[PDB]
Amino acid sequence: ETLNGGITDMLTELANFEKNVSQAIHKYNAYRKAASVIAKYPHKIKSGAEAKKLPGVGTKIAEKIDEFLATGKLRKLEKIRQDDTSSSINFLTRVSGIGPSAARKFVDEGIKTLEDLRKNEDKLNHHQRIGLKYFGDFEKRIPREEMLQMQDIVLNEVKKVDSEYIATVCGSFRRGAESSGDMDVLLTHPSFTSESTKQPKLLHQVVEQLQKVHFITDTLSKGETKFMGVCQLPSKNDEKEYPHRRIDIRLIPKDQYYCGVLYFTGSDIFNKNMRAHALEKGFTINEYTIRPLGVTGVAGEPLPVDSEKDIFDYIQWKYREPKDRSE
DNA sequence: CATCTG
DNA sequence: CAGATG
Ligand code: NA
Ligand code: NA
Repeated sequence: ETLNGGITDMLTELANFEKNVSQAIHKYNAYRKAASVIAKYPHKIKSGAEAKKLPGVGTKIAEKIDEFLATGKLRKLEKIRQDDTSSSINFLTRVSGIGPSAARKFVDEGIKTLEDLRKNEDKLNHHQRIGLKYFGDFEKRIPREEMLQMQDIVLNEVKKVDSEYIATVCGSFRRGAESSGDMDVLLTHPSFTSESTKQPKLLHQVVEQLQKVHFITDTLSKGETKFMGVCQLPSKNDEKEYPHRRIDIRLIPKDQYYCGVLYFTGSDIFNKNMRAHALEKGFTINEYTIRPLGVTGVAGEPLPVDSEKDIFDYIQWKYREPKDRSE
């Protein structure tokens, strides 16, 4: 957590560059397990050889460690941090919908900046467009102060279109968290389930409404159960208008709402721990269900959920308020 | 994993 | 359809 700090840190710094600049998924994958292991390691690694002794730790890495422990730097790391080429890739990518794969092709055509982008707006798809349009707006985090106002609005709407809908704004929001990164509502409906053969309107009907009132300003992608777009709070009495923000909407069969809802509320940690224990309790869990675990190795058959309560209970536990689902 | 491009 | 993004 701090005794192998730099090691795992330069490790990760490399892994990144493998995957992002080079297409080097293998190496990327390499740099990664090591950074994980020296990470879980208890000693203050003092040498490459000490290190090498570890699974994951080969020789290439062991060498970089020696050089690093030897000098405050690493050259390869120093060379990469300059390379206008390697830089551009970390940049472009920042753009919504510009992945690495893309980041390359652009840079090669020589699209290196926002300016470059704008100039060639023609070559980017719709997604990358919105993405470039709201680049600032998208980096800013969301205040819970706006978070509430947002949720207020969405919640009123859905109810409006159908009393039978169920929505929830998961995430950090859900945990307290003074600020979010983007919004995600989890949708459901009595009339939506595992077996029930669809109801698409179910998603679109609400989407529609969102725009009717003009909250949702653009669509990133819409499908039959998942929606990805842009939104905005109305600007009061003209002088102060809100930044454009990211939002996601998604359909769930009323039969797996809770698990999703649980799951999606996080944190990741509260998840595994819940998960690990649920294993003891002779259970199994994922984003969708809870299954009575068999002995013969594994077993299934979905247990019933009516609130995040039912699940907790299943595994015999303390029902947590979202606030305390940290870890 | 679900949507999108093409 | 493969491949990419989130
Ligand atoms: Na991106
Ligand atoms: Na292939």
